[PDB]
Amino acid sequence: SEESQAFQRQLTALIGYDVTDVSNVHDDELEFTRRGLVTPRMAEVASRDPKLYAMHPWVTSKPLPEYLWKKIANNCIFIVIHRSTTSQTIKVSPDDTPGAILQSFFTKMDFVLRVCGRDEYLVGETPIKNFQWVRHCLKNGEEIHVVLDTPPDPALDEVRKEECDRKFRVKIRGIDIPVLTDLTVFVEANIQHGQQVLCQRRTSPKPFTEEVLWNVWLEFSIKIKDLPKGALLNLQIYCVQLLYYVNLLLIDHRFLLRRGEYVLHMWQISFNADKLTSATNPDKENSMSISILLDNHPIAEMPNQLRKQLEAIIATDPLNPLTAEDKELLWHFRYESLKHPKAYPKLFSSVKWGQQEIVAKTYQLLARREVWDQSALDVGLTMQLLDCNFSDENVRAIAVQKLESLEDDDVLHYLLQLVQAVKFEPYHDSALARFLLKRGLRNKRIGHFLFWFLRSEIAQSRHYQQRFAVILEAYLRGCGTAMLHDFTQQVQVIEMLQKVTLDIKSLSAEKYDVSSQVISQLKQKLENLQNSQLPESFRVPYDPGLKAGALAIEKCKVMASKKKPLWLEFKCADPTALSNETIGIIFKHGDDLRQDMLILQILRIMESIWETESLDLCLLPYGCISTGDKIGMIEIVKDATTIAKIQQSTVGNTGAFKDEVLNHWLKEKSPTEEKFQAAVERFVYSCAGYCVATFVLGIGDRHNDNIMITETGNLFHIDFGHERVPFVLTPDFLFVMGTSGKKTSPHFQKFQDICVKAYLALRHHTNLLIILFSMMLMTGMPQLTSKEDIEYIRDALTVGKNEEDAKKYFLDQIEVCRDKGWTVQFNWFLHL
Ligand SMILES: C[C@@H](NC(=O)c1c(N)nn2cccnc12)c1cc2cccc(C#Cc3cnn(C)c3)c2c(=O)n1-c1ccccc1
Repeated sequence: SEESQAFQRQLTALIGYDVTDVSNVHDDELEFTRRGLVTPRMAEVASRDPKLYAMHPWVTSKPLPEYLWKKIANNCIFIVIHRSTTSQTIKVSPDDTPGAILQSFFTKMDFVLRVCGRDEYLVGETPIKNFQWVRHCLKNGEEIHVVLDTPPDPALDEVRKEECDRKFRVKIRGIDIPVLTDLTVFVEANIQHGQQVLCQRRTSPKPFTEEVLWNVWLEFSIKIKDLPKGALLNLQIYCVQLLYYVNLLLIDHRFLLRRGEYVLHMWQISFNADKLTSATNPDKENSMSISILLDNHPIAEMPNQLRKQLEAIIATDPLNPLTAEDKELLWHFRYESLKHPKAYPKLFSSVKWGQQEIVAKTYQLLARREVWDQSALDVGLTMQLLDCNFSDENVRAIAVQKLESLEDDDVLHYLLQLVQAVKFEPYHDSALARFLLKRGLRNKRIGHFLFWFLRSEIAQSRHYQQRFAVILEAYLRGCGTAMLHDFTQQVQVIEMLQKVTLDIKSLSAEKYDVSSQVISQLKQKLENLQNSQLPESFRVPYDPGLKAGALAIEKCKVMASKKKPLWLEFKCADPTALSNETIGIIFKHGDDLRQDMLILQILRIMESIWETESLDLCLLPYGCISTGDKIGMIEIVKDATTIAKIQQSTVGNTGAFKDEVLNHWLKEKSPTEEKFQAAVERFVYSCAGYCVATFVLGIGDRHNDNIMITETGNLFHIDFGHERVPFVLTPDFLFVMGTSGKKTSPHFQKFQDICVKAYLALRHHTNLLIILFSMMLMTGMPQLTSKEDIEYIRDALTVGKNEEDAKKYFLDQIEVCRDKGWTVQFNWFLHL
């Protein structure tokens, strides 16, 4: 049908890539995946409740933390209901449900309760203590305001109708680069499984000309019958240095042995998740290529010391290497290992995947999954089984099975790095992709962030754009017409605003200070865009509950920075919004904001870890979406400046520094002395939290220009673009603490206490943090050495040490900060 053709046009515009484009492929795996994803999409579409789906209540099953219980000593909670511009307060027990509040509301004086100024609803049979909006109002000491609205028409989510024993041999023909010190170049063929090179052959070294020819059969030691599914033929081009790489799945999505002629366009090197992609470089014009031929196809006692050695192995951290003896022990006593869910990553990383019968034994082992299936959900282990070291279908399938039991709250907590983990899938259609599709189609918020996460990569990396676009298209074909409309207008808005950001950046030279003519130009462009081209309103991508409307063109500016970010402020389209404050958005080009996304998501995961132990470090992981190559959006935190400007105002701008300035700023920006006390408390907590987080992630040695503070004392690092010091604990922070280099005021003692507590809390989830850090590096960083870079978070988390030594370690970090002072801060200016 032609309507379906226009609809595919629409989907392509939304995705930023055409999934029907068969130009850059050597098989039909992407199409097979588009076709296979139809079943789960339609299943979840038929299974989801229209009412709850449309109202998407953001709830949780976690208990209410201790610090938020300290805010409801009355066992009562006030809710301010607005029938129609007439507000009345109702007392509610934390256990009262939305329906209960209705049956009592009409007994104090069908419908639905919505959050004022937001597309959020308090619906469904959940104790209203478990509504995220209520927990937020409690955390920030705010009243819970609600509009009595009608249930959003469930019909608005309408969904359109869907419509043998032979050694493996590979002939290397040659390499061709259309245009390119010749030196020497050779080709290396690696049969790999999960980054584990099962075998390896090479060619002879030849001078590198724009065309090099071998026509040589490379025979590998592996028999064809031994090739495991998901095995990659990894072709690399060296010259000591690795110049090019590319990959081909030896077994396809049909269990068929790959066979025939292949001319693969390769990726150039500027370890790394990009080195695993099966996609070929779509730039057939400039990129190197290689020609290959495949002609080969149907798919009871245990001593004490040994059990102790085995448990020692099992107990070590995820980054602890496994000796050959360790692997042989794990494998010989594999049925004992199966009783310990934590031994699973190490047990399966001890499988000889290059042997067919060993893999069959491993599968028979996976059949004994009683202990694994009846074990509590350990996210660290699931992540470990989903990373780069596991290419087997069933191994990863068990991790996805464990993920299945997660609630939408935790799925949002881990969605970014699950999407990223999709990069470790050998095949486009995988249990992980299907699970992300399911959980996005089941919940509108998860689907919103899934759209934006998939699109951040689709429009930025050719390595995985095709796969992510297949998945995003599968999702869009089931999210519903309302969400398609929202996504369309969101994309249009962000594209206009990125146009403006780049066009303004062009108008300025290296000299930072922007001209007056450029202020005129920005005002002109914004007013021109506001009249007609800019839609009436749009959902804030990083906060899907907010609808932004008209531009406050008088408040829009551009920073006098090397990069020219745009500071835009919108009005809230929701007339029932309880305030008049503007929605702040920073549109920035020049930084890779995928790294910012990842660091922020790890920060949120750490906050949840701390909540599990009744701690609240008041971190502020502002919204942040990467929309394209070194371009994205950032949430504008209200009433926040930078420590740098707080120094510049009073101490001058010649690298000078004074210590009392922070406290004077907090007291002059504090209306009441009591609110200043509250601001100092918030400062201590947030500073401890950010010190701990920034040391754990190895990003603590920042410049005070990249550290901000709110007028209400809340501190927070920003711009994670990319003599040292473990973290930023400068003397101006200490003078707010109440210490003069040597003293130890009650607030500094509280700060040290909170630091040690949070640090040990993180050490409790050591494994999960290690795996998340490893995945973040592998999927979001430029280039990382597996040995050096990753193994920072082991020492940072002081692996293997008892809690006493870890406390002493973090306290000595604090003492290093105390000892150095402004050394690094001043050195930043010095090295101009
Ligand atoms: C500090 C910096 N970023 C934030 O403030 C911020 C926030 N509010 N949330 N958030 C969340 C994550 C990361 N960053 C943030 C910031 C960005 C910026 C982005 C675009 C345009 C402009 C501007 C301007 C301007 C024009 N004429 N004149 C006099 C000033 C700016 C700007 O001025 N500053 C800034 C610098 C020092 C002191 C105070 C403000």
